[PDB]
Amino acid sequence: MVLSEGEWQLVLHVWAKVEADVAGHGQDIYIRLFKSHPETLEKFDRFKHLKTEAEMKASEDLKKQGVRVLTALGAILKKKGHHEAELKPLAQSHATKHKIPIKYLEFISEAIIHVLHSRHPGNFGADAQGAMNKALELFRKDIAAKYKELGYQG
Ligand code: HEM
Ligand SMILES: [O-]
Repeated sequence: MVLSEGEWQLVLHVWAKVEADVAGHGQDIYIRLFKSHPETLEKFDRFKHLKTEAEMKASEDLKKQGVRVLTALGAILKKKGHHEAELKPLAQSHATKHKIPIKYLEFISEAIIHVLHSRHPGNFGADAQGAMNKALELFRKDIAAKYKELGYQG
């Protein structure tokens, strides 16, 4: 699905708030993901031992990974759909090495939306959330197509 420029601006206006503290947002998103869908934590060899939210919050390595995820996603969002180059390395590692199903990308998308909804009411009202969902649906659609090209059912 193709986003309008207005939709992209709603996406980028809340992403600007994430960027005040990408590390803190990444921690909240990972905690939400692992709490809501615990099976996703099992895909992380370095983090699957974490037992509680306190341990997740105290993990410097998890914090760094959160920053990587959100910075990679931010670069994709800033391309406003013209993210072919950015999806190549990401799809390859996630399909072949990490083996992350599309359903798990749906789960992290849900966690992103949940955290933006709680933190950023000023920039994440209904229309803004709809635009972000559209952007994440586009991301997942295009990643799923790349997964298939790479040989992974997803
Ligand atoms: C918005 C969706 C996501 C983005 C933008 C993203 C981005 C990244 C990036 C940039 C890296 C480091 C480089 C690489 O290996 O590709 C990474 C690593 C990884 N990703 Fe993702 N990721 C996403 C979703 C997920 C999900 C949902 C899972 C599992 C449920 C996952 C599992 C992993 C694992 C296991 C690693 C290796 C982590 C480590 O260094 O210990 N990713 N991801
Ligand atoms: O990730």
